[PDB]
Amino acid sequence: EAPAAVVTGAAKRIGRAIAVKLHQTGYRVVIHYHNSAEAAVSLADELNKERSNTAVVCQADLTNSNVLPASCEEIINSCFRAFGRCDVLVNNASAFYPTPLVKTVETQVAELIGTNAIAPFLLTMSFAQRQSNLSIVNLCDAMVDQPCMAFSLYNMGKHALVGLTQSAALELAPYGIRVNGVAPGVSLLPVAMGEEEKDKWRRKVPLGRREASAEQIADAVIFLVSGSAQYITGSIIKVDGGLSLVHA
Amino acid sequence: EAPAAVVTGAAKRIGRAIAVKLHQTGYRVVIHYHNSAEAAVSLADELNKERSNTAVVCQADLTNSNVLPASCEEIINSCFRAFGRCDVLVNNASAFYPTPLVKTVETQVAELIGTNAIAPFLLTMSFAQRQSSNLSIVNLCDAMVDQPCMAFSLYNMGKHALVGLTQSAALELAPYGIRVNGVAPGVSKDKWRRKVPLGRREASAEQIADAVIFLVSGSAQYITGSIIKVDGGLSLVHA
Amino acid sequence: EAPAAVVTGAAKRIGRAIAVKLHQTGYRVVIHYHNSAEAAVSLADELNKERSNTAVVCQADLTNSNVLPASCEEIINSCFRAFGRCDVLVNNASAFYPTPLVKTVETQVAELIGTNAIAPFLLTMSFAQRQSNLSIVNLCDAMVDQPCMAFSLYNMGKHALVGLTQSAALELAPYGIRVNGVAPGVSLLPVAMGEEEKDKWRRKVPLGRREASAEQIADAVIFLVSGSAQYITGSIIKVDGGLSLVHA
Amino acid sequence: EAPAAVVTGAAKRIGRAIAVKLHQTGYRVVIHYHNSAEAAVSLADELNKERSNTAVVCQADLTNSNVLPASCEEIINSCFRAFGRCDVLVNNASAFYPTPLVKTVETQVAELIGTNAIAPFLLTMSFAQRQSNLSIVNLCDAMVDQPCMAFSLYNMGKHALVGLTQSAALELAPYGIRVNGVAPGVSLLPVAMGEEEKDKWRRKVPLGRREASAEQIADAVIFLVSGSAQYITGSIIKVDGGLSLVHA
Ligand SMILES: NC(=O)c1ccc[n+]([C@@H]2O[C@H](COP(=O)([O-])OP(=O)(O)OC[C@H]3O[C@@H](n4cnc5c(N)ncnc54)[C@H](OP(=O)(O)O)[C@@H]3O)[C@@H](O)[C@H]2O)c1
Ligand SMILES: NC(=O)c1ccc[n+]([C@@H]2O[C@H](COP(=O)([O-])OP(=O)(O)OC[C@H]3O[C@@H](n4cnc5c(N)ncnc54)[C@H](OP(=O)(O)O)[C@@H]3O)[C@@H](O)[C@H]2O)c1
Ligand SMILES: NC(=O)c1ccc[n+]([C@@H]2O[C@H](COP(=O)([O-])OP(=O)(O)OC[C@H]3O[C@@H](n4cnc5c(N)ncnc54)[C@H](OP(=O)(O)O)[C@@H]3O)[C@@H](O)[C@H]2O)c1
Ligand SMILES: NC(=O)c1ccc[n+]([C@@H]2O[C@H](COP(=O)([O-])OP(=O)(O)OC[C@H]3O[C@@H](n4cnc5c(N)ncnc54)[C@H](OP(=O)(O)O)[C@@H]3O)[C@@H](O)[C@H]2O)c1
Ligand SMILES: NC1=N[C@@H](c2ccc([N+](=O)[O-])cc2)N(c2ccc(Cl)c(Cl)c2)C(N)=N1
Repeated sequence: EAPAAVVTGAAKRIGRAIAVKLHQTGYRVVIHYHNSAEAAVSLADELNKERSNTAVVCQADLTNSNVLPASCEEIINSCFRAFGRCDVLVNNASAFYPTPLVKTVETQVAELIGTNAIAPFLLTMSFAQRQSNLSIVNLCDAMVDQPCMAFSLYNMGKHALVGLTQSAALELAPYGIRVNGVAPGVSLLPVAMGEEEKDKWRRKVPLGRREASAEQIADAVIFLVSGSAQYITGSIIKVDGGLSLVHA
Repeated sequence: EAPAAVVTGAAKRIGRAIAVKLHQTGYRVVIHYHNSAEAAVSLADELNKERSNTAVVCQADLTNSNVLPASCEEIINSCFRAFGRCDVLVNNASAFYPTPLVKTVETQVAELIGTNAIAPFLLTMSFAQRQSSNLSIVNLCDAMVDQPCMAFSLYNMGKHALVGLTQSAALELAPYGIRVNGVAPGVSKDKWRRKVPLGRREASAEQIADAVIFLVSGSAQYITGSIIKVDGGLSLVHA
Repeated sequence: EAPAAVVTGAAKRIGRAIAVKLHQTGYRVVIHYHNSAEAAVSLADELNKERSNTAVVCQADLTNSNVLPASCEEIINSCFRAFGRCDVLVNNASAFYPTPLVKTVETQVAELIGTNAIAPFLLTMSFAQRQSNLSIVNLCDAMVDQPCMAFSLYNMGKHALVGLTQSAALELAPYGIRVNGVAPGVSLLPVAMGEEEKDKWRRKVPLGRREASAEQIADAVIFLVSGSAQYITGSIIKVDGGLSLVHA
Repeated sequence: EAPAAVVTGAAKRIGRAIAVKLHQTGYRVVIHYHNSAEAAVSLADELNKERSNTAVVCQADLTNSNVLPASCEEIINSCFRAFGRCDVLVNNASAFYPTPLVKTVETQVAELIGTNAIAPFLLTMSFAQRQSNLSIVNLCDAMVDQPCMAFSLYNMGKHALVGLTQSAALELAPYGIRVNGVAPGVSLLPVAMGEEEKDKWRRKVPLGRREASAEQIADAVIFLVSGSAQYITGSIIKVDGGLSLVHA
């Protein structure tokens, strides 16, 4: 059989491009989504028209809560119920917004630490418990050590995720499960953000003065789950066009 | 008058050494304690014999809950009530235990992420909100963050998150004159002692406290976003 | 129309596996060597048997000295003379031996800092001066923050190479030249090392209790030079089986 | 009697503030200088005025060459000749100038890698070979991972100095010698810089929008050599007012 992958937050943007590229590489995919129900089903539609019975969707809120363990368990079970196996997990889903030090605070903690770190941890536990080229890829952030002003909790979540990547690589290595991260710099800039602000960011990037395409991010995920990365674990590949090297 | 410090988890071990040493330097201190009332009060007793009314205790569970925010605001308020000011926050309290990937898990999260990272973040917000002054926060980090103990995932995540906080907070609070730094102990088992380059022994708590003292001093007035390792070289030793 | 690559120290072990895998991907190769003439020629003969006129050898000492600049310029020149172009430089050649703080020391400096850091810098200058998927890959070391006892100069050269990787990424990005590193852990243990000591090192590797093959290192090099790594620069991929995550 | 320290490049700016504060703290000091003969001699005068026989000068070029080991050996020898002991080495001397990838190149290598890295290594070997609270402090660079463009060789020298810090910390620990670093951001801007340009660097510094005074860098050095730092070795304290945290 074809291997199977779970991609969290795969309805739009980078997670979609990852799901598509794994699909094109011959994976069956679980497309997880939270709110983007239309975009999820439609993507699964396109993929199933390319090969029947090779994409399903799965809805879950990945905010931290006393039911988060069961939703993460459920995401993983969805892959085994659809495909009989689960080879790859890509932790892509992520909340992003300011939490100035100077939504209630408990809800921000719940969404920014929950989605960025606790859900990846619970998903990793269930993926491991339900188990060959097994691997987990976490989408980290190339700018973790030069953070955006007023994004403390997002930054805390992404650092926690680097910690999980290292801890899990070490603890799951004996079972043959590799864990690695991909750390984008600036990739798809929200059309939400304006055009002048968009160009401000583009100008900062050494390699081409442009943001990464979603495809460029997905290419590095594909390498890490590939047979070419069989000895790579605990590694985080930056895909940032040199942005993390530029001083203030 | 004299500056004032909050130290979390101050009843015992490293938090105690920090509270004593800040007190010897002339700080008034809040000794925060969860379960250790007797030890906290005994220490406040000792400090107030040295100088009257320079040490109060403050009870709070720093588990993450819907009440954590209120608990953290109260720790900071304790200091302003007792002393009229709060110059230093030392985020020392911390839960430590394994969480194998292969207590409910959500209880482990509330303690290992709540105590180690979320309470520091909420205390930092309260400290800053409530503000020749010398304001600083010092976070107790871990020198072994990049070579973690097997099966210590959540703890390791919490300490990494604390490093992120240290950096984000240093950047955001710098305009307010508040410095934010970290101290990362190693071992502070003869297996362990023997691995340590510098003299085959664990640090004393007092050696941890010495680095804290430096970071709060006027000798460290340009330092922020820095994490001083106090590990006797342990993190440099390969497998 | 085939691109061309220089691999330094290409006659044996990891540099040989890199040259072979670049060749297999369609590159013409300069096989640089120092002392290993027979192994170098024999590799070029094999590659040229596969595809005529696709491999040449180039002899040079990469120790630091007043002639090192001209040697490095000639290595690069040899690629343009043989193939009309030079698209990839792999800085793989490296001396390694102890230098206790407690050969003259200046020869040890010349060899450990020259081969490991200064020759890379001079090659990178020549490569960029003589200039499309252009990229340089430096072979770094995953254990650079937990160094071997009494290897100060080696460790200094490898840290200097990290700095070069970062500096040259930033400065060559505007010319579209990407610069990245591959940091092995333990790979291809010396055939001469007694099996009981090899075992000590293998035992420490979480992923599989085995050293990497040379080909596993080469796989990461192939990724970085490929069209899939087009937005990656200033990155260093560790290929170490999780060894740098293991505490003492 | 009083402990003794060597400070390299101590005639002016940061190394002077370090020699002063060491002396204020009770040390006898060797003020190493290269060209700054007037300033060196003047400083030792001020110090000896305050406590007789507590300061000597020692001239040396710290460029890499086949005589660099003898000069480093002599700097340390001068301390033993003047004071009978040598407790502290501060590696502060350093060249800094552009070396664009696109003075011969071999002279740049000798000065930028020699002063920043090789001389510290050789000084370290001499210090250790010649041997209460023994310690070495290397002056590193907070910006080493976000380098100034066109400063490759300087950046390579500073990264090498970090490696030396760690390698020597590990190797010299069993002899009771601690090795640590202090990494300034921007400190004491030169008067040879435009109002415009000084304000450019100043505006970036989060903590007070101002460079460090030399005194602020010396303060950290004092701490690492003090008995309050007896368990600290292998550590590098950034003294940069937050500058390394600021993104592009
Ligand atoms: N984009 C960049 O330039 C960049 C830079 C650095 C790092 N990254 C990392 O790369 C990854 C993908 O980036 P992106 O820009 O594609 O991210 P994105 O568009 O912000 O969001 C990814 C998905 O996360 C899901 N999500 C958000 N909150 C959730 C919750 N409470 N429960 C469940 N799912 C939730 C959303 O799914 P629904 O739409 O179904 O609600 C969303 O589609 C992220 O991990 C990000 O932090 C990206
Ligand atoms: N000791 C080491 O070798 C070492 C190594 C690496 C890092 N560190 C870091 O150094 C710091 C101090 O270490 P230590 O060994 O002194 O730590 P510790 O003895 O385990 O604990 C510090 C204090 O934290 C408090 N604490 C724990 N859970 C709490 C909760 N849910 N609510 C409120 N308070 C809670 C406890 O207070 P009560 O007793 O009042 O209940 C405890 O006495 C920690 O941040 C730690 O991770 C230490
Ligand atoms: N193998 C590992 O586990 C490992 C671990 C960490 C890092 N690395 C890095 O990976 C790269 C490849 O490693 P390896 O184990 O294959 O290395 P290797 O066997 O030690 O040697 C690489 C080649 O370097 C060339 N070389 C050495 N000194 C030279 C000089 N003065 N001038 C010119 N060339 C010289 C030699 O060419 P000739 O044979 O023709 O004389 C040698 O065969 C190196 O940069 C190494 O530091 C390897
Ligand atoms: N200032 C900053 O903002 C900053 C930022 C990052 C790092 N640093 C580091 O902190 C340390 C001191 O900084 P600084 O700005 O005071 O540096 P500085 O003014 O540039 O120079 C320090 C001294 O090193 C000596 N030196 C230069 N070339 C030499 C050679 N060939 N032989 C012997 N000595 C030589 C010079 O001595 P003579 O004058 O006697 O010739 C010079 O006074 C340096 O290691 C520097 O890299 C400083
Ligand atoms: N340049 C370089 N060379 C190799 C190396 C050292 C010794 C031998 N040997 O004796 O055959 C081979 C490679 N090397 C290395 C060092 C230790 C080990 Cl265990 C291995 Cl596999 C390679 C390294 N890091 N750099």
